[PDB]
Amino acid sequence: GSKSFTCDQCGKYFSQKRQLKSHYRVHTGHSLPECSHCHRKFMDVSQLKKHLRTHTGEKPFTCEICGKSFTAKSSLQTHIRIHRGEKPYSCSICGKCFSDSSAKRRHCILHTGKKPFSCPECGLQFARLDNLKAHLKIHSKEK
DNA sequence: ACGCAGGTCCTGGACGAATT
DNA sequence: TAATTCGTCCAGGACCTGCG
Ligand SMILES: [Zn+2]
Ligand SMILES: [Zn+2]
Ligand SMILES: [Zn+2]
Ligand SMILES: [Zn+2]
Ligand SMILES: [Zn+2]
Repeated sequence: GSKSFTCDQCGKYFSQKRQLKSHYRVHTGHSLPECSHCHRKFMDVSQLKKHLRTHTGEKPFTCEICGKSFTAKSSLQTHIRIHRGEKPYSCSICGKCFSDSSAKRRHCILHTGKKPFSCPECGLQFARLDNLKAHLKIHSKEK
């Protein structure tokens, strides 16, 4: 089971050169599954079929409680926790709990105090990019 | 006023599982 | 078994919203 072919990008081992070339597509994108609409590339054909719904607006995962539909089954699973009051994600620092995992991750950054987004007009610094974008509307409306 | 931050759901890379 | 395809988790983000 010796493997002598290595990828110079991630270091993974392969027994045949043909296996290394097939893997190397993950770094170059060459010959990866390509969407016929936008020509962006994905790691396998299943991820491509998933992305295909972004062009059709199909939402095949419907909540049986409220009737709303979602593009991904994981999104429906996260949404169902709202109905059930299930908040398994908690900030270890202050104890605030969330049903949404990204809401928890986003909140925990506030304990660091980092504000890496600075308004190019007035210099006001924000912890989040979406709040900086909304702040810049104030300058556009001022003009 | 508007800065703050939580609510919500879309997007796709990661990676083991299932299928071919 | 190896290659391919699938299911799923997860990270990141956009848009929305009311509070102080
Ligand atoms: Zn590699
Ligand atoms: Zn596309
Ligand atoms: Zn619902
Ligand atoms: Zn906290
Ligand atoms: Zn500004």
